[PDB]
Amino acid sequence: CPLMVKVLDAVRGSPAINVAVHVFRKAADDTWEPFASGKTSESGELHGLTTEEEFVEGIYKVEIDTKSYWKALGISPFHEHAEVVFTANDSGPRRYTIAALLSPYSYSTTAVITN
Amino acid sequence: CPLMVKVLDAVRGSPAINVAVHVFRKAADDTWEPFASGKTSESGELHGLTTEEEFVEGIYKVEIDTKSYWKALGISPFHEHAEVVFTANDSGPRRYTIAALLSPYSYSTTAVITN
Amino acid sequence: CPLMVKVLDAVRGSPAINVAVHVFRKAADDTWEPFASGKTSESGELHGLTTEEEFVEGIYKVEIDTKSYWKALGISPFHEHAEVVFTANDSGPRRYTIAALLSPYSYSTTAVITNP
Amino acid sequence: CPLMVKVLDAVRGSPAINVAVHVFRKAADDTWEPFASGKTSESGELHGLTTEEEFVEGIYKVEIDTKSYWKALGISPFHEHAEVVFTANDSGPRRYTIAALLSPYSYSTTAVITNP
Ligand SMILES: Cc1n[nH]c(C)c1CCCOc1cc(C(=O)O)ccc1F
Ligand SMILES: Cc1n[nH]c(C)c1CCCOc1cc(C(=O)O)ccc1F
Repeated sequence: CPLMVKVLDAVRGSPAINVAVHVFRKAADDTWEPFASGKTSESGELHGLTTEEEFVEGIYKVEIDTKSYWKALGISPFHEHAEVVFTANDSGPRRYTIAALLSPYSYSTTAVITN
Repeated sequence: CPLMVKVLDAVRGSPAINVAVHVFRKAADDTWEPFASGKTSESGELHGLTTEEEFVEGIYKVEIDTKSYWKALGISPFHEHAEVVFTANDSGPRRYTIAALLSPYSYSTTAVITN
Repeated sequence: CPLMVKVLDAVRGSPAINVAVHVFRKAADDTWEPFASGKTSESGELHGLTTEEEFVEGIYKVEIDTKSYWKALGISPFHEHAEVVFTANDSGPRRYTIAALLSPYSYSTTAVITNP
Repeated sequence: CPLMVKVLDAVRGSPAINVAVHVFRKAADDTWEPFASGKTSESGELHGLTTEEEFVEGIYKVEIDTKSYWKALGISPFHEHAEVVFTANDSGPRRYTIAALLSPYSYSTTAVITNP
C-alpha cells in the first residue's frame, strides 16, 4: 500500500524478476531491524510489503539482492547488493515508489512519492 | 498498446505531469515524420500513442519537451529536449515502455520490453 | 577544453573506448549542420572537438553513436544513439563536459559547465 | 589512485563540492569497520583515501553523504546517503573510481576499474 519497489534490468531491457528485496527499519540503538521482504514479480514489482498502520515515520533501508540476480543470469556483477536508505515523512505525499535500474557495474534509483 | 512513455522528475520525486511528448518515424529519405503525440498524465504516463497495426518495424524518435516542463516550474534547464531514438523489432517482445528520469542538467532513460 | 565528452560502460566497469561522437549545430534555416566529430580514447574521453573561437552561441546536438559502439562489441542494443541537445555560450563562453554512461538498453547523461 | 570518488550535481550542472564520504570495510565479525573518509574537492573529486598496501581484499562500503550535502545547500532531499558496496582486490590489486550523480530524489553510481 504505502511502499512499492520496482526493479528494472538495463542489460536486457526488462523487468528484473525474482529479485530478493529486504526492508529494514532503523531502531533507536542505530541497528537495522528487519521490517518486510519479498521477491519481485514478473513485472519487476514488489507489492504488499507493508500497511499504512505499520509504516510509521523513520529511517528505512531497502536492500536489493543484485548479486544473486546477476549470477542467476550468468553475469559477474560489481556490487554485493544495492541499497536505498531514506526517511519516511508524514508531511509529504502518502505513497512511496522506490525504483531501481540495474547494470552490472552501475545502478540508478529514484523515489516517486504521490498522493 | 505497443508503446508507452513514462516520465519522472528527480528534483521533486514525482511523476512529470503535462509534459509534451512527440513520436516520429524515420522515413525512407531519412527525415523524421510525425507519428503520434500527447501530454503525460497525472501519473507521468502517456498511453494510447499507437496501435499494433500502425507500429511497424523501423526507427522511431521520442522527443520529450523537457525545457517547457522545467520552465513551468520556474527552473532553468540545460537541454532543449530529451530524445530517445530506437529501432522497433518484431523478433523481440511486443510491448515497449520508454521511461525517462529528468533533472535540470541530466536525464536517464531505459527501455522495458515485455510480452 | 571548450567541449569535452566522456563515455563510460556500465556492463564492463570501464571507459567506453572508441565511441564515435558527432556534434551538430542548428543553422539559421533550422537544419542541423555538422560541427565537429571524433572518437573516445582509451580513457573514454574525447578532447579537441572545437576551439573557443569556433564554439559560438548556438543550439548544439552531441550525438553519441552508442549502437555502433555496442555492435562493434558484438552486442545488439536498443538505442540508435544517445543525444544531448542544448543551447551553449548564450551568457558568454563556458566550458562544457558532456558525460554519458551506457548499457545495452539504457543510458544516462549529465553536463558539467564551468566558467573560465 | 587505488580508490577515488567523484561526485556530480545534476541540478546545478557542476561538480558536487564538499561532499563527505565515509568508507567502511567488513570485519571478520561481520561488522562495518571505519576504513577511510574525506570530502570532495572543488572538482568533485576525492583522492588520497587509501594506499595499495592498506587497500587489501575485502568487502567495502563507500557511503556518500548526500543528505548532508543537500541540507548544506538548504535543500530537503529524499535519501540519507548513497551507498556503493562491493568486493575489492579479490583478483589482485585494482584501481577503482566510484562516480555518483546526485539529484534531490535520485542518484546514479558507476564504477570504473583498471588494472595497473
Ligand atoms: C529512467 C530511469 N533511470 N533510472 C531510473 C531509476 C529510472 C526510472 C525507471 C522506472 O521507474 C519507475 C517506473 C514506474 C512504473 O513503471 O510505473 C513507477 C515509478 C518509477 F520510479
Ligand atoms: C554516475 C553517473 N551516472 N550517469 C552519469 C552520466 C554519471 C557520471 C559520469 C562520470 O563519472 C565518471 C567521471 C570520471 C571523470 O570525470 O574523470 C571518471 C569516472 C567516472 F565514472
